[PDB]
Amino acid sequence: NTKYNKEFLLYLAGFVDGDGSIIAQIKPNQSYKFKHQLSLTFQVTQKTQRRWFLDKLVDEIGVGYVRDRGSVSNYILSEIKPLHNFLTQLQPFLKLKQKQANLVLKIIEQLPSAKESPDKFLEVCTWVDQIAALNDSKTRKTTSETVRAVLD
Amino acid sequence: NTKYNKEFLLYLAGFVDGDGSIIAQIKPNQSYKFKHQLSLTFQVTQKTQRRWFLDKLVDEIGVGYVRDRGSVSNYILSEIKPLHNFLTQLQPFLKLKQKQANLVLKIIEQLPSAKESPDKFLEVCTWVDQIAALNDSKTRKTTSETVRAVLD
DNA sequence: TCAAAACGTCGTAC
DNA sequence: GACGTTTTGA
DNA sequence: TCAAAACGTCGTAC
DNA sequence: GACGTTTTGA
Ligand SMILES: [Mn+2]
Ligand SMILES: [Mn+2]
Ligand SMILES: [Mn+2]
Repeated sequence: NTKYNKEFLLYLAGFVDGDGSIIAQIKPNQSYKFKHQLSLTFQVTQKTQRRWFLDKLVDEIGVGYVRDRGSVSNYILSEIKPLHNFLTQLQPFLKLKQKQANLVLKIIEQLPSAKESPDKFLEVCTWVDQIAALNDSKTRKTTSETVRAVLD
Repeated sequence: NTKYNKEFLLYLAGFVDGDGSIIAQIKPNQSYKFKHQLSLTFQVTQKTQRRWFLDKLVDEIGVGYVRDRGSVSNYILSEIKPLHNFLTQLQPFLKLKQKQANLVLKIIEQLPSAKESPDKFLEVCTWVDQIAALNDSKTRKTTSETVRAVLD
């Protein structure tokens, strides 16, 4: 687990509160025991003409990748272990998205428990709802209620 | 002059690179000698439900103000002297808007001597052209070229 | 005549 | 910015 | 059955 | 985000 520079984490936290995103999703998927995937994503979005900035995130964080689609690019970090290491060191300096980062950390630690029992899986989905409530959520479709209707 | 904490500047520089703006305008106004106002503005925009974040900025920067218009709020720093002091300390930590920051610092330093000759005024106006170029400019009307047309 | 505020608009880059 | 659906590669 | 990637959509908050 | 137009008041 790499330890990040403090001056870098301070800058990055500011940028993240601005144009970053801490996302938790419940993704419908038949090939899972509970018919859903718990997905977490750290994301920093930026215009493609400035993807050089996002490339430097890949170099400094040491993990993750950049995806271009249209006129816009995104730094993506999804791997649960590095994501937990990174958000642990970024969380103290976040102001607008601190709670989300903490809920994500909380979710990742309780991930193996989430597969064991349907009750635990539902409660973790409840935390995903809390992250969604704190973000500027507009197009959310799958909630813990959706999961509760499936776990029967 | 007010000295700013380094860690405060590092975070803020990040958030500025994300949701902030360094704006330089040539405002057409007949009351001025050269029929144009040189206007500099440091801006930080945010959804009005997160207004407190910007209200916090005023207390920390110690100058400037917050204005609401609908679902969007802005922190504005227009006062030339506190702006120069602020930007001087913030500039080292900027990555996306560092060039435009430093250009603003040069305009401010040349403002008084730019009121003396119409040629130096035009030279300064070109510095604001460089700023609008570095920005994601989409609705710009008054450039140095239009200033040149009026000075004849 | 000027610094600064006030008020307003629009198209993406989030 | 913050989601959505679908596929890959174990 | 999973983690992760790939691919795709949409409404503002910049 | 990044501009625009108009007004205030020494
Ligand atoms: Mn933002
Ligand atoms: Mn931005
Ligand atoms: Mn933004």
